[PDB]
Amino acid sequence: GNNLVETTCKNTPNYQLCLKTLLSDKRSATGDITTLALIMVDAIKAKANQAAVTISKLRHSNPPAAWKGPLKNCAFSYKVILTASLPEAIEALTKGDPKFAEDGMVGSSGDAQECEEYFKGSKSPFSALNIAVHELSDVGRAIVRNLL
Repeated sequence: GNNLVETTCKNTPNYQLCLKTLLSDKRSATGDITTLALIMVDAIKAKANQAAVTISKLRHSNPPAAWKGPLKNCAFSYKVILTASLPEAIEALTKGDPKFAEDGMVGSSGDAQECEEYFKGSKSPFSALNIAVHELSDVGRAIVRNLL
């Protein structure tokens, strides 16, 4: 009945991405802004999990020499995102000290971009996933700022 999802999303760097992402989770029907923020973190986590297994699969197949280094570095980037950054954000949102969730979002946004950049010609074999993690993370940072 209310338009909190719409207006919260207009207050982010990517309205349509924010809108489609939040609406995909049933908690957005009645959730307050902290809940919308947790939905967004789960969306980043889903994309980050897909990126980590994608990287493992590429390394499992004996990647070409040009990708060995970037893939190992990206594997670390996603280990940090999934083990430290997103868990820190969930904990901060759940405990009511959201300013710490903003920090994890800045981190995952930067790390996803840095991973894409590790490849020559700057484009990686999973650019869509890195871009999604980056974009969803920036939407998440903006949603969190509302709670501050």
